[PDB]
Amino acid sequence: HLSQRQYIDGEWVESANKNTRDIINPYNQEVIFTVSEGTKEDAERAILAARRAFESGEWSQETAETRGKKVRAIADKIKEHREALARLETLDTGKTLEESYADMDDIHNVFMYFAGLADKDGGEMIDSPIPDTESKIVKEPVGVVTQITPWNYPLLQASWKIAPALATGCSLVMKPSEITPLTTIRVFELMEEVGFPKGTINLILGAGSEVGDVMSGHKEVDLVSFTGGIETGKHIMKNAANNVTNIALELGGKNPNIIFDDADFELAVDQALNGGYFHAGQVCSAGSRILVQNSIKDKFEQALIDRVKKIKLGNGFDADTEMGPVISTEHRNKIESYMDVAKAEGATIAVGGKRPDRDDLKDGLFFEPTVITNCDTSMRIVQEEVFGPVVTVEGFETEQEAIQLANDSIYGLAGAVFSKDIGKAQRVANKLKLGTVWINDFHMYFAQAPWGGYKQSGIGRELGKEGLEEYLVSKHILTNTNPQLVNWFSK
Amino acid sequence: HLSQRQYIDGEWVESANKNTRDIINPYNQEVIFTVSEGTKEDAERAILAARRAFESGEWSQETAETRGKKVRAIADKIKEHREALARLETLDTGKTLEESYADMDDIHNVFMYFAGLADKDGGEMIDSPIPDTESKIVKEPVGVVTQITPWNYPLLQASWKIAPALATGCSLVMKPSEITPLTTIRVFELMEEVGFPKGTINLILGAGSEVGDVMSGHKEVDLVSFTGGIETGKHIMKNAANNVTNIALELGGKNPNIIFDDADFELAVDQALNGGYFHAGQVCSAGSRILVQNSIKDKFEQALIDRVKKIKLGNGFDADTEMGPVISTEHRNKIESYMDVAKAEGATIAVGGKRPDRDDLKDGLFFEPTVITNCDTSMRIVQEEVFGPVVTVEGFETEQEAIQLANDSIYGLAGAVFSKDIGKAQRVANKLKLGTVWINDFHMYFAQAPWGGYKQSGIGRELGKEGLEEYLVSKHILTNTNPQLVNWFSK
Amino acid sequence: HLSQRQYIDGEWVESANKNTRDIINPYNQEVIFTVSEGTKEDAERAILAARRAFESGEWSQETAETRGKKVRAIADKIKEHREALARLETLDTGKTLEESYADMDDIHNVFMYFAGLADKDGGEMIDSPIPDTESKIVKEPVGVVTQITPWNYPLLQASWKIAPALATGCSLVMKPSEITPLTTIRVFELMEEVGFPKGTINLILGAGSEVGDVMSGHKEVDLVSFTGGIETGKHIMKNAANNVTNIALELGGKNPNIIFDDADFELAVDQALNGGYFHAGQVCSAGSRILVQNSIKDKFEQALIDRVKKIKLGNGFDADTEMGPVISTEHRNKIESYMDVAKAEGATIAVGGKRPDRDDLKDGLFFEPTVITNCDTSMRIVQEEVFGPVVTVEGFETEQEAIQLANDSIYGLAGAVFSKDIGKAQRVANKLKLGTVWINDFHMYFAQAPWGGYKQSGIGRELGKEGLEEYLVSKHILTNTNPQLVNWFSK
Amino acid sequence: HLSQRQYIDGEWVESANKNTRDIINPYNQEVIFTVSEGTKEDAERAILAARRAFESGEWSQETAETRGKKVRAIADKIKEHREALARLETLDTGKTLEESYADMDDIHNVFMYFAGLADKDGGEMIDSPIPDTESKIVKEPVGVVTQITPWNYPLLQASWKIAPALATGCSLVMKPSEITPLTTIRVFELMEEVGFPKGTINLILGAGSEVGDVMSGHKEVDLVSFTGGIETGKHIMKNAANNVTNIALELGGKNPNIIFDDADFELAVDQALNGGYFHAGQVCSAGSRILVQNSIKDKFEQALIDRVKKIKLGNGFDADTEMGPVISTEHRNKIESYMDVAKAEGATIAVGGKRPDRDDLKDGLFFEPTVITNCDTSMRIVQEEVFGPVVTVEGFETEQEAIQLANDSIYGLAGAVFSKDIGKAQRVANKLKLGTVWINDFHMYFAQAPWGGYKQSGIGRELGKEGLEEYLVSKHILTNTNPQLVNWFSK
Ligand SMILES: NC(=O)c1ccc[n+]([C@@H]2O[C@H](COP(=O)([O-])OP(=O)(O)OC[C@H]3O[C@@H](n4cnc5c(N)ncnc54)[C@H](O)[C@@H]3O)[C@@H](O)[C@H]2O)c1
Ligand code: NA
Ligand code: NA
Ligand code: NA
Ligand code: NA
Ligand code: NA
Ligand code: NA
Ligand code: NA
Ligand code: NA
Repeated sequence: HLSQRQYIDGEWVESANKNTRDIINPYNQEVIFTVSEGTKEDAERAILAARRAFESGEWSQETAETRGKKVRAIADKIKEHREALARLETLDTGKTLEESYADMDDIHNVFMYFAGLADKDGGEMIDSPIPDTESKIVKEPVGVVTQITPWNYPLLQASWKIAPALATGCSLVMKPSEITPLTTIRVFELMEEVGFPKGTINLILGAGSEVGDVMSGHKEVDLVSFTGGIETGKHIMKNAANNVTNIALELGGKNPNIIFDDADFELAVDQALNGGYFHAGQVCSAGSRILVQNSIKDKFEQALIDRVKKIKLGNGFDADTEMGPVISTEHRNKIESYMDVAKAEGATIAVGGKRPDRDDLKDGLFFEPTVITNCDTSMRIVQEEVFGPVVTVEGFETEQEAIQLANDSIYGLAGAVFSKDIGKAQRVANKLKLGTVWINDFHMYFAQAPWGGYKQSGIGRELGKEGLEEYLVSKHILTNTNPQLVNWFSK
Repeated sequence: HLSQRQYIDGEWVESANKNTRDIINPYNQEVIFTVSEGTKEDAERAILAARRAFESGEWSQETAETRGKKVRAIADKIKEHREALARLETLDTGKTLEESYADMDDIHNVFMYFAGLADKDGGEMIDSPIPDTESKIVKEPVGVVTQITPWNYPLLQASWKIAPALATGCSLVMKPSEITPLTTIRVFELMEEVGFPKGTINLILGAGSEVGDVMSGHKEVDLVSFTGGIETGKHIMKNAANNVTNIALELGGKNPNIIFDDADFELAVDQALNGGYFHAGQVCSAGSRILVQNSIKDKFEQALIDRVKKIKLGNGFDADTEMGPVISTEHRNKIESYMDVAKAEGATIAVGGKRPDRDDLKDGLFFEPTVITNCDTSMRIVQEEVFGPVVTVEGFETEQEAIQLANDSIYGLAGAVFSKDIGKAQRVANKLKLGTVWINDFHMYFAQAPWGGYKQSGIGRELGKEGLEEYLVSKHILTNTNPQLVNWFSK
Repeated sequence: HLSQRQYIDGEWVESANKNTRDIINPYNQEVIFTVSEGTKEDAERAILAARRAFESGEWSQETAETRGKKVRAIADKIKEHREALARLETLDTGKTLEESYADMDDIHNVFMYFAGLADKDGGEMIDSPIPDTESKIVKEPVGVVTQITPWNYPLLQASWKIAPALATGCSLVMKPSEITPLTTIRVFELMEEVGFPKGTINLILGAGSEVGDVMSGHKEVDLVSFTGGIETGKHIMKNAANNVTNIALELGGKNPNIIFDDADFELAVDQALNGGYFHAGQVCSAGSRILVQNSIKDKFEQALIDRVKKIKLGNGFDADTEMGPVISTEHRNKIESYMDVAKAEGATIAVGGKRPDRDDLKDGLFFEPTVITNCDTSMRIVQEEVFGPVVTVEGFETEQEAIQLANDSIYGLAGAVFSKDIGKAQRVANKLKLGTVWINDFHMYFAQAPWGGYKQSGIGRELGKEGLEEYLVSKHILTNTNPQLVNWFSK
Repeated sequence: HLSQRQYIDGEWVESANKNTRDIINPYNQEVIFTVSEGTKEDAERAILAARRAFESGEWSQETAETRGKKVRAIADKIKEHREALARLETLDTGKTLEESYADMDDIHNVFMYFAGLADKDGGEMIDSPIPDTESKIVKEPVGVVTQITPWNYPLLQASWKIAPALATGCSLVMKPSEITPLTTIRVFELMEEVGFPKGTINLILGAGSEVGDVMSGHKEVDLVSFTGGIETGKHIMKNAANNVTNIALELGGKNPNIIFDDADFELAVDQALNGGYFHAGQVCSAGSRILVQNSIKDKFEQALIDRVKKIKLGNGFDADTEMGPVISTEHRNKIESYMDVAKAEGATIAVGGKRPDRDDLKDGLFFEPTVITNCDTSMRIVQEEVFGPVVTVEGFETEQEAIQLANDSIYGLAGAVFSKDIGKAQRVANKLKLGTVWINDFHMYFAQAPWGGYKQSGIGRELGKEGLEEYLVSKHILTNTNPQLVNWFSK
């Protein structure tokens, strides 16, 4: 019953060239669906439709209160279809059903948060420094927005972009990862049910290498919003520059998990596993870089390694499963290549580091949860985002050394500090160059607070009021209420 | 008594290669000063010093209240030295001394505004959706910032960047236009008198082609703030992408001056001259594109042309001067080439369009104030920013047509609507895709309100609270106040 | 099927003394229902329950997001029960069913607005002027709130108080007008369906003279929020002073309707009728004081008078009815007494000023729509709030005189300016000492914007962000992160 | 050289009846100065002048930027005259010169803060839920404000009221405590030097019993701002009610100083002395109610008592003095009466509790620093604000009991928690019903953050943005841009 087509200008349409793509379940590498594989001309048509819709004013000039009501209706549909959406996300991405349910709860809350925010702030009145003038700043929708999402949390990442775009009155063109389009197709069906003016929302399906440059480089786009890897992000930004187009980027990280000797030890072990291995480490927020105080380093490594051996791999639909497969053959190959890099530069693969042998896992894209030890900040395995079920462990002596090491990367997305000394944790948090810092927690983020990176982890923010602001533009309207001639130029 | 050197890491220093540049007065093309012409290694040293200073915390961890007091001290020095600063700006850039005084008054007010804003907003407390958590957003200085300014309003543009950078606790590296460094050198001397930690402020002098790429592309930069032309801006953005560096750009415009038939006619003529010819049209806010309602078009053209013939050209130091020279041989040549373009595509040079013949103007870079008529939106002369003492005049029939034509450019910086029907002016203002819209005024902007462009006129804002926000970064600190093990992974 | 009891500490309960009150329909003066008439001990028990619930934290420490979801659920129930609620409001208060439907649409929007606002703040991070300190302002629910509403728009006024109280996490005790409790009982039934912790919400039914002083004067109350008349409001404020309790008051007005000679004349006549006679003038926002420019005063009076003669009086349930009865015998008597005052001080009753004679209106509390002319600012009829279907008409010569007269009252709630000259309307609006000014409109207010009075019209605001803020209290938490002894006192 | 007169409507004037008052130095009870003792007619004249000035618009319509510049000029004058002002405050109030210097530094910062805030927020643009409307909220000065200050920190408390009143464009009438007018007279002289429109600022000198009711009860007042005791505050609020006038009250407190067994012990002793005895305990922020964990109660009492015996009493001008005299005979008598109350209800005067005998202290209004032990929450000595150099000590067993006891008073101004367990201190801080909570500090407050009380400690806030907001009023201006007749009433 799921659509196999793109959604352009109010219609479900095939690709202009009738091409298709088979979508795969990473658990067994079986084809689960076939969808349209769109062309660059389809993408251009969608952008032009979005522009036409924006200029018509049917959505952009709708009242903010009414826009909020429609975004709330989307939220309710997510909750109504929570089970089926979660199952589809697990089928498409491989992560556990429980993880998918949590995603759907978050997605409902994202739409609901932005629904509520829609009508809360139209700008400001400025006390003008010029007598006999009125000065106001009006906040308008930024315009036409292109939105590109990755394969790890397809619908969650889509919601972070769609909700504020709709709440503010923008028109959008979204393109999900070509290998994971299923939930994004479904959410477009649900949005269509709610009802938006023709051209306000558009869904393109296809390879980034075919349609991506149109989405980032088109002159009618006012904002490109992208979540993915650093290489694609940089390429998008350079293409966006051709029209001086606003960019919002979230590009992953090398997130430190800092564990002091006065941490609650079993909590720290639990959260080190959570940070490292949820969704097989395929998370922008993954705690791939463990920094542990020297005094407890050996204790910690032994404890972590013993637990990693017990992680239950399997089908995301099976209730006992703790960790599913990685997303694709290409991604598994990349993780495997990093194991070779790590060994060649002198690190130790303490546990894991290979494909599992078990019969029920042999047809899937599984990779064992892995701990890499005896490494240092100079190493590629420590500096680079592997985005797999892999953590490195480094020791540190002092609070100052923990901070130095944690900040010694090109990234700046998120991190954690574990210590029962809250004063110390707060000092460390203040010094980490990260968009989010958790004190005695991990992977906590939500619609109410902005998420994004310092340094190469991104530009701008998603979620919160700051997330909504990516979709607004300020206009200063200054009215002279007693205009007088300047009489500078001779008469 | 003015310094001839760069200011790097608390010391006035020559270029690493001892190279120098002769600075010219455009009124007579005479050499007025000789300054150091820095190298890319000087720029890198400055950026590294800025980073070191930032990490030291001496400025970034100073209280916001005290940072505000120092910014206020800069403001007071500008006012103290108003006369000498104005004279330097007029010598270096050619605009009238009266215009330069107005600039110094504005600059005082910019510093004073940001001094007052420094300690007014450290972030937010978030009502977390997770029980037993505290969520806060702390706003920190963005980090190390590079600041590149143009030749038209050197100190004014510098102040828009320096003031918020210092107020927020950033370290900065500034590079003024190579052809107009004098007031920027002077302001650095004044800042040095106020006293800032070593490395907090740095001044590089040199050609954009030699040191610009280091300033935009260095890994230790967190924000590149640029004001200038679109070609350089796009280039900067592409280079900034290499490290996913934030950019704030202001790139000029094709600003419409919309004159309805129910405008106060003599006011509209006065403001059309002001929009077209202040600083010989070398203004990001210049009203180069006049759109006049058809019913008064002939009346308007005759009136404007008659006034343009009376504009007094001369030395900026002479009180009777209404318009000085353009900035350089290269810029005058560009303006001259546009006259040829306009004629070839079928427009009429109604008045001006050449160098003036008068003896006292023959040694200077003068160009006559010009009105181009019988043109249309398809023409290069109408679409492209000439940045000279040149306006085009197009007619429109309806309010809808005025909006369409005004929005028919790649730019989106500022514009005006002249009409005694305020309701109509407000309708038009709401539909113009411009960062600033004046109703019955022109060239009005000030520290209290954000300034910047839609579309190819820029990214981000300068001035106002939004201007300060370019120099901040948000950090979400989430504390779990009752941490519990998740117990997801097997034990 | 409607409850007849109070709702105290999670239970529907009779009065402690078993007393009751008969509720009347003003259209026919028939008894329509009988409810409990509570005692001062019931009110005290409710306040103590509200305090106990607040201290338990079950609502006050619930997440803001979840509080918002519950307030949204109340909003949806209002819409679900729109027809029955509207009919009950018309039965109890006499206004037209069409007016009641509009109320129910507004009430839905009030709850929805506050539902969406619930989780959008939390407080601020302050950049502290003291080194080695953290400064934050946390916004908490104000505490226990008592809420007292009037008989004119019972559920609408209740919604303005309940929505923000619940959104912020307060516990509340509400007492509707003793003569119009029906829709307030119903909304409590609906809130019970949504589910709130025992003691969070409480409904007291009874005479202000019996239970009012407890509600305003109890030591466990943190805010008293009252909407009604000036005499009761002043009494409440004086009683609240005994515990230095916050007060939010809205006390009606003497609202000017300013009509210039360049107003759209038929619009001004239409809106003068709307301002004067909706709900038989029993509206805090009624335009009871018409100020009309002398040049059109005769034209205006004749046009208004001719229309007033055509106003259709009748049963609020009948679709042709334009104006229902007034609320009670006591109120009709008050209005009648004002007619005598007006004549005695020299004014003219130009039309109306008595009970209508028609057979179908004889059993109801009807009073004819009335226009009073030949009056001036010195008169009681002009200065005092009659709160009936009565308007006075005064002339003014100039814009300056209009402002002077409009501001010449003890009140300051709302007003309008009618003029096609928007600049003039804006000048006047800026000078009027009124919480709301309409330019070319009347009776426009909504959840998104604050409503309240200057001068004797009130203290504080309802609706908007400022309305929510009445229900919050600020706490500055300052942590010294490197505490040192002061060593002032000798050792 | 100091003025002896009132300042009314731009002129220094004596009392209407030529009455005067002798001002005393509490160190030696000698007459130090004689000032005018104004009449209620003088107060009325000042209020009418303030109203006339407000309506003139000369200050209320001045640009916010310029108002800020003038407030900054006042700040600079305070710093310029720091020495003389500090000496005058010490002469008039008795506190140490070092304390007075700190006050003057704080006062400079208060004026500077508000100077910087003046032009930062003129209101909001609202996204209206009604099509074809514009909705804006303009923030105006509240109007005419009366300001009444106490004798303990005369100029500091005056600055908290004057600075925001002037920044926002209000007109003000200030009346300092009749017994301590000196620095308030001086600051009026300084303000006059800056220059404000006639009637914008006014100073009344006299007994609260003679002129106070006019200041709180006059119909032309829009806000009464009072800092003092609860009895006077309640009386002011009841009088203000006569015109439904806004009130801002700060009425002192029973501030808890909570010391856990895991506090830094010597820090806690130091801060218990600071909280109890600065300005001889005559501070709204005094830590008069010490709550100490039972486990360390005996240790703490002995350590505190031993230190209290060493406190150096003397002349505020002498550098070795740690504590000066109390303010007046009447106040010393009140403190003495409380010693009798404490003993009669069963408490122990552990140290102090009498006038000192030493020869150099015999002519002054000295009272020994006192510690009261063996008391409980039921006692008047624990519940009531003594406002002298007196602390009570109660024990608590648990964190829960500490919170219960601390919240068991009618007040709610400020308090502290001392514990090295920052998580615990934060839990306690969140549960205390206090406007300010210090974690490991005491007496820390500043212009950047709001100060005020829950419960009987006050209404509203001073300092910070919220403090400025007491001096603003919101006006919703709603413009219908396409007005249509409603056609409800028959034609
Ligand atoms: N931040 C995150 O959540 C996240 C998610 C996925 C991957 N990554 C990182 O990126 C690495 C590479 O992953 P990847 O290559 O599979 O993902 P990617 O960075 O290319 O992101 C994929 C998305 O970008 C699109 N895309 C590709 N080329 C584009 C182009 N030229 N223009 C516009 N869009 C284009 C894809 O079609 C897809 O929608 C991963 O190993 C990981 O380190 C991060
Ligand atoms: Na898939
Ligand atoms: Na970045
Ligand atoms: Na030059
Ligand atoms: Na742009
Ligand atoms: Na009734
Ligand atoms: Na009032
Ligand atoms: Na004194
Ligand atoms: Na109170």
